[PDB]
Amino acid sequence: MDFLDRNAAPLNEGEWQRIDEAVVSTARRTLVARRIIDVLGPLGSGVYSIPYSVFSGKSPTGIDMVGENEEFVVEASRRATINLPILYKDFKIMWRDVEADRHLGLPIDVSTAAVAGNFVAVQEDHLIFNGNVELGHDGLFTVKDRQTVAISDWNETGAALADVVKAVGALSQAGHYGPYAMVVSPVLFGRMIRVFGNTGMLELDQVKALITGGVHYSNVIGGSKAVVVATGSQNLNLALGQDMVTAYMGPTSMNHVFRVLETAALLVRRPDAICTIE
Amino acid sequence: MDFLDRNAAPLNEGEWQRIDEAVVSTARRTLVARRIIDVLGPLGSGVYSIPYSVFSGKSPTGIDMVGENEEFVVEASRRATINLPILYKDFKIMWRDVEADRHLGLPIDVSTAAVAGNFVAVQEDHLIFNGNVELGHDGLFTVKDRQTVAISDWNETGAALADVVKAVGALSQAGHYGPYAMVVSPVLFGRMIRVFGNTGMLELDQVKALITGGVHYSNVIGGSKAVVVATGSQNLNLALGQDMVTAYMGPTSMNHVFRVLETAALLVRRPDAICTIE
Amino acid sequence: MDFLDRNAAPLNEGEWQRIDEAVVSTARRTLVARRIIDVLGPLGSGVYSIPYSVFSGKSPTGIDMVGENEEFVVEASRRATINLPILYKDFKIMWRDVEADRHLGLPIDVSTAAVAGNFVAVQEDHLIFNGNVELGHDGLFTVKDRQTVAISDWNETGAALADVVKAVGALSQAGHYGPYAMVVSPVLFGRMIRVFGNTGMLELDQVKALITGGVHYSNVIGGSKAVVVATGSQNLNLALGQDMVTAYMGPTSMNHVFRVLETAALLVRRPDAICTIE
Amino acid sequence: MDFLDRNAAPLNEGEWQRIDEAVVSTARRTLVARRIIDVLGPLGSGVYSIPYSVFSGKSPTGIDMVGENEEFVVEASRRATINLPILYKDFKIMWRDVEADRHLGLPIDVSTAAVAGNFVAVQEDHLIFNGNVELGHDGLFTVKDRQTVAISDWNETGAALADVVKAVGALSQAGHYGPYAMVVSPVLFGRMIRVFGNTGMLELDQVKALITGGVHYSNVIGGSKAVVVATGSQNLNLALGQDMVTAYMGPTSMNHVFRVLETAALLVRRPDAICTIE
Amino acid sequence: MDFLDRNAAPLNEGEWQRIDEAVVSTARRTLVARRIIDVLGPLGSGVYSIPYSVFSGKSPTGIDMVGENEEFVVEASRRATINLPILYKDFKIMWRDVEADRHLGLPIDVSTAAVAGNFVAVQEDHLIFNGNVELGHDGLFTVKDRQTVAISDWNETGAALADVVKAVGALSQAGHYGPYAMVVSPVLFGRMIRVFGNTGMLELDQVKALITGGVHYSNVIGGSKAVVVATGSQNLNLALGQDMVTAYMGPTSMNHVFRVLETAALLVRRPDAICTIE
Amino acid sequence: LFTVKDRQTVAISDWNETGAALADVVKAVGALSQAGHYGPYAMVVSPVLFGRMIRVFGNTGMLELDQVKALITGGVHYSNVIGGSKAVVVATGSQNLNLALGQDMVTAYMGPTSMNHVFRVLETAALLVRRPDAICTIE
Repeated sequence: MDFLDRNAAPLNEGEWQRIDEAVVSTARRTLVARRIIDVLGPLGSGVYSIPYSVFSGKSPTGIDMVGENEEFVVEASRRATINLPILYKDFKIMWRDVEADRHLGLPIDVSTAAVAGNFVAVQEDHLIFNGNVELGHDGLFTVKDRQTVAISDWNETGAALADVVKAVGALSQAGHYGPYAMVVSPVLFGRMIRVFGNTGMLELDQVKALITGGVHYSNVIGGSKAVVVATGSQNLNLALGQDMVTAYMGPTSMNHVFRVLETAALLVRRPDAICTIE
Repeated sequence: MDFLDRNAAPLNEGEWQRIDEAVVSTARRTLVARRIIDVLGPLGSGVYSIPYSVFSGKSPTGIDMVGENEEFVVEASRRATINLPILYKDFKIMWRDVEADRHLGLPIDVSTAAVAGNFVAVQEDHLIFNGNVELGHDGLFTVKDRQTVAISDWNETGAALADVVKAVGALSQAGHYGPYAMVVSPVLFGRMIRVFGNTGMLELDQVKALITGGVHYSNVIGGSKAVVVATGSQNLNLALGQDMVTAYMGPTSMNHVFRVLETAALLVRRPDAICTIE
Repeated sequence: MDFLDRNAAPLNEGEWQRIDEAVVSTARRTLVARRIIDVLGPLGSGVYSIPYSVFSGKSPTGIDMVGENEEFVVEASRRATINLPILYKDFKIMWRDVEADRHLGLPIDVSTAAVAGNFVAVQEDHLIFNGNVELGHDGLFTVKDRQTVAISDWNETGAALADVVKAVGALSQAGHYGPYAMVVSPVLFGRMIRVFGNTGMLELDQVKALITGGVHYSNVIGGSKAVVVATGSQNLNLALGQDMVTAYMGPTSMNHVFRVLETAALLVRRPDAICTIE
Repeated sequence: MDFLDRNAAPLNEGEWQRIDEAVVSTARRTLVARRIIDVLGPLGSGVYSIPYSVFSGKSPTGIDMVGENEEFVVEASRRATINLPILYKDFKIMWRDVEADRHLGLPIDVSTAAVAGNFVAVQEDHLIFNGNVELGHDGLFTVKDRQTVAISDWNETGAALADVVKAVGALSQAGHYGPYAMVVSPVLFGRMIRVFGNTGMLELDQVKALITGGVHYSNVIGGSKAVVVATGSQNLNLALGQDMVTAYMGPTSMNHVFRVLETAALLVRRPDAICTIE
Repeated sequence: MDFLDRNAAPLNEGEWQRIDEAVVSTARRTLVARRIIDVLGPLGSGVYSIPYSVFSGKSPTGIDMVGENEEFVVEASRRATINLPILYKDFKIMWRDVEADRHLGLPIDVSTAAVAGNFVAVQEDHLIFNGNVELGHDGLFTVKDRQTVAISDWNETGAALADVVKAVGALSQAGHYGPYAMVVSPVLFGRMIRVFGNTGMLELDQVKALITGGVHYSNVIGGSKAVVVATGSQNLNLALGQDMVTAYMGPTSMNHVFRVLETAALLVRRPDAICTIE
Repeated sequence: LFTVKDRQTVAISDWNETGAALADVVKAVGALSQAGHYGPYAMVVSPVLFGRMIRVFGNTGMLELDQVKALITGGVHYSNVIGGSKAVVVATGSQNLNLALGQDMVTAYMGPTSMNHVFRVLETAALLVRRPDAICTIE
C-alpha cells in the first residue's frame, strides 16, 4: 500500500498512535453528519467512484399465502455514480520538537494534528450539508428531488412545531416512516429555544418528542434553514473511501510536513427521504 | 431445509452476513409492533397455521387453605385457528456489483436489501394494526370483541387524558390490569403535543405517566385513532413462522434477484385486552 | 436424453415416484384414444417430424398365369410429412408444501400434478379426434375422405343400433372388415343404455356384440357425434415422440414449477378406415 | 406419541387384544364411506389441520410446436384449509367385572366397547356424507359445486338406471370417467331391486355393471338421496389423523373409563367429481 | 469471475466451441474500429468506470542550463471519468434442436449466435464512431475539440486526396504526426476509387500511401463523412471491460437463452488527434 | 431467392445507360442497410445484364464492373437460371442463408438395362431462407 508512507517519517509508533488518537477524537466531537448519517465502508484507499442506485419511487409490498407475484420488486429509478473527492489540510511539526522528544522526552504537541483534524471535519460537514458546486456534488440542501416546506415565522410559538409536523407529513407521504432526525441552523436553533412564551416550555424539547432521532445546530448551515432526514442505511450513507488519517509528505525546509486527508462522499440514495424546511 | 437456497447465490458468507445485518437492523428500527407486541417463536419455516385459544371470559381465582375446588379453571371461549401469510418484497443485485466485489473488492451495496426490509416491515405493521381483509385476518383496529371508547375533541387540553382514563377504565373492567401501552396515529399525536395550553405541559408526558409502557405514533394508523393494549404474552403475541430473512430466487436476465420474506401473524388471544379510542 | 432434469429439483426420489405414478395413472384413466388406436413408438424425444404414406386410392390387381405385367404397383395417393407438436401443461408445487414435508411430515399435494396430467391427456384426446387448426392437423372428425354416415335421433330405441349397422356397412363396403371400435359423445352413450326391444340385453350389449373392439366415450366429441374406426396399426397409428413425462423448470417466484409434456401426432394412413356418425 | 398409553391401564395384554378386536370388528361391519373413498394417510396423531387445493375451474392447455408460452399453468380455484375434528365416545368398564375376570375367569364385558366403536363409526359415516354445520364441514351431499340430478320416482322399472345414466352423463361431460361409485339411501336401494325387463338380472346388477366401483347403502342417509362419486385420490380422500383407537382416560371412582376416538375429515379436492341424485 | 459459467448450461464442450467460434468469426468480419484504434486491456469483467486525462491544452517546456524552474509540469486540461456500458443481445436456442443433436447428430443451429455476434459488433462500432446520447458518450465524429475540414464534392479527381491533405495539414500543425488512419462512409469510399491522373494507381492507393495506417469503411457512418485519426495509445484507446463473450442466462420455458455481451467504451485522451472531414 | 415474398426489392433501371447498374446496386445496398444488413454482400446477374456492366464507368476511367466488385466484396456472378433482366443481392453467411445438403453430389450404380450400364448422379439440397429480408432482388 504505503501511499501513507509513515515509514519515512521520524515519528515513532507511540507518536503515531497519539496523532491518530488526536485526529479520531477530534473527528468524533466535531462531526454532526456521522451522528445522523451512517458510515458506509470504509471502502478502501483506491476506490475513485461509486455506482449507486436511486430508489426514488414508491411501490407496493407483496402479501399472500404463497408468493404468487413478481411485480413486488424494488427497481432503481436510476443508477447514478459519484466520484469521491479528497478533503485535506496540512500541518507542520517543527524538527526541534521531534529532537526534544527523541532526546529529552518532552513529547510532540500533536495539537497541530488535532487542529488539522478539525479544519478537515468542518469541511466534511460543509460538503455534506451544503454540497459542493465545483466538484458537481449535491447535499441535503441542494439535492433536487427532495421534499421541501415553506418555513413560517419561527418567532411565533406555534411556528416550529407546525413546520416540523408539515415536514414529517411530507416524509410520511413518501412512505418514509421514522425515526426522523433534524439539523437546524443556529439562527433558527436560537429561536426554537427563544420563543417559549408564557407557555413556558422549550420548543426544542417539544420537537424532540416527535423527532426522536434528536435535533442539532450546525453553524455550517448558513441562514435560516433546517433539514429533516429519515435516518438509516436504507436512505443515506456517508461513503468514506479512506477514513480520516494523517499522511507524511517528507520535509519542507528542515521542518516536517504532514497531511490529514479524507475521501468521503454523500450517497443520497433516496431524495424523497429528505425534507428541507427553508 | 434449503428452501432458502443460499448455496446457489454467488454472495459469499461475508456478503450474506452483511445482508442479514442490514435487514435485521432495519427491522429493529422500523417496527413499532414488536415494541408492544411480544414475539412468539419463531415456530419454524413449515408451519402453515396455528390453533390458538380465545380467553375472552373473566372468571374467579381460587383462594383456600387447601385447594378444595375445581371450578377455578381457565377455559377457552373458543379455539380459533389462523393461517400464516407471507409478506414479501424483492430486490435485485446487479451482476456487475458482484463482479466488482469479487475482483476489485468494492463491496456490495446491501442498501437494496435494507430498502426491501423496510418495505416488508411497513407491511408487517400494516397487517398487524389494520388487519387484512382479503386474507381474512383481524387487527387491533378490526378485532370485533375489543373494547371501544368514543374519542373526544383532542384539540381541548382536557380531552386526551380523560379519554385515556376512559380506556384504562374499560380495560380494568375486563380485569386487565397494567402495564398498558398505547399507539396513536400522527394526526392525534400531533395534537397531544400541540394543546399544552397555558398550563404549559405536554399531554404526551401526562399520559406517559399512566400508560407506563409508553406512547408511539405510527403513520400506518390512518385518520384519528388510537389503541390501548394491555401488553404481554398473556394477551397477544406476534407469531413469526420464519423470521425476516432474504432468499435467493436465481437470476433474471443476467442480474441476480433476491426476496425478503416474512410469515408473521397476530394472535389476538384476548380481545378484551384491546381498547381502541376512535 | 436428459432434456429434463431430476436433480436440480428439490424433490427426493419418493416424491418424483409419486408424481410420475399420479401422472401415468391419470393418463391411463383418461387416454381413451390409446385404447382404440395403436401407439407407433414412442420413437424418442429427438424426433421432430415424420414422413407417412396415405393410400386413399384403389388400384387394379394382378391375375395372370405368368405375372408379366408390372403396372400393378402400390401407389401412395399422397406421400406426406407431419410435424409432432408439444402437448404440455405446467403444475406448480409450493415451497411451503416441500417445507412442511421436509420438517413436519405432511406429504406433498401432488393433486396439481395429476390435474396437469389430466389436462395433457385431454389435450391429446382433443388433438386426435378434432385436430389443431393452427398446426393444420387432421383429426378423425376432420379427415377429408372419411365415411360420412348421417345420424338419426337416438331417442328411438334401436336407432343407435341402426346407425351402427349403417357405419359398419359403409366400412365393410371399403375393404375394412372388423374388429371395429367406436367412440361416442357421452350424451349418446347414455342413450345407448336401453334394453333393446324384446331382446333381453342392452343396446350397448348388441353394439358391443357387433363392435367387438368395444365402445368408449370421451368429453371432447361434439354433441351427438360418434366415430367408428376399423382398428389396427395398419389403418391408423398414433406417433409419439417423447411419451408423457414430467420435467422441472426451475423456480418461478420462489415456488417450484414443473412441466408435463408429450409430443404426439395422428397418422391417418387410411382415410377410408374411418366412419363418423354425424 | 404416548398421548394414549397402556402401561397405566389395568388390563393384561389379552384383555386389550379382545377389547381392540371387539371395537375394530364392530367398526368394519359399519364403515361404508371407507369403501367408496380412499383413506389418506393416516397422517399422524398430531396433524391438526391440512392445506388442500380445490380445482373448480378449468384452463387451456399448451398445444404448440416449441412450447414458448408460459400462461399454461395449473392454478387452484382456491387454496383452502380443513380442521380435523375428534370423533369419540367414552365407555366405562366397571372395576368389579375386571376383578372377577382375574379370579374367576368370567370375561371382561366388551359390549360397551363394541357400542362405542359403532357410535364412532356411525359418526364418521354421518360426518362424511351429511357433514356437520358447527364445524362448517361440507359433506358429499352438501358441497356447493357438486353436480345434481332431479330424481324420478324410481317406481317405474328402469328409472333408477335412467337416473344413474343421467349421473354418469354429468360426471362425464365434466372431465371425470369411471370407475364411479355410488351410495344410496335404503328406501331407494330396495327400489333398485327389480328384475330389469327381459334381461334376467336385477336392475341393481345393471347399475353395478355401469357403476363398477360399487353400490352401497347406509341408513345414515335420509329420504330419496343418492351420491355418485368418481373415485380416486385425484378427486376425494378421507384424511385420517388418528385411525380409530382405544384410549385409557384413567379411573373414575374406582371404575375404569376408556375412550374410543378417531380424527377424520373429508377432503373434496374436485367438487365436480361428485354428483347427487336428489 | 463466474458471473458467466458453463457448468449450469446443457451444452457439451464441442457445442460451446462451435457457438463461441460462430460468434467470434462473425464479429471479426465486422469489427472495423478495432482496426483503427488500440484496445486497452481488456481490464477486467468488473471494471465499471475509468478515470482518464484529457490533454487539450498546451504549455511551455523547460529549456535552461540548470533546470531551476518548477512551473514546467504537464497538467491535464481536465480529469474525467467514463462509465462502461454493456453491449448485448439475447439469442434463444430452442431445446428440441439440442435434444435432436444428442440423438440424431443434427447440429445445433448456431445462426442465432452469429446474428447476436453481428448485432453486438455493429453496436460496438456505432457506439465508437457515432456515440450514444443517453449515455453521454461522445464519438469520433462528435467529440468537441476534434479538428474539422469542410469536405469538397470528391467528384473531381484528386478532391479526396486534397481533403486528406487538408486533414493531415490539420493533425500536423497540432502536434500529431503519422501513422494516421482513416475511416470513410461507403458513398465516399466508392468516390475514392478513381485512377489518379497519369499515375497508374488508384486515388485510394495514393490516400493509402499518405495514410499508411489504413483506410476502411463502415456502413454505420451516414452521408458524406470521414474521420482521420492519429493512431496510438498516447491518443485514443478502446477500453474493454469484458471482451465479447457468450453467457447462459438460464432457461425460459424449457428453451435455453444465451446472452452475447460486451462492455466497451471510447477513451479520447487527446481530442486534437481526431480530424473529421465533413 | 427471386420468389420469397418477404424479400426486399428494387425497380430495375435500363442498364443500357451508363452507371445505371451501379446506381441500382447503390439502391439495393441502401435497402439492405435500411433492413439492418451490412456486408459482405454478394450478387448474381443474368448475362444479358452482366455484359452491360463491362463499360468504362465514365470520367472515373475504370470498368463499372470493378466499381461493383469494389462495392460488393463477395463478387459479381452470373448464371443461366436467372432468366431475363434480373439480379439478386445477398447479405452472405449462415446468419442469413444456408444451403443444406443431405447427400452431396454422388454417382450410384443402377444396374444394367438392356445390357448398357445405367448410372445415377444424385444430390439432396434445399434452401434455408433464414432471413428473407437479407435478400434484395433487382427486377
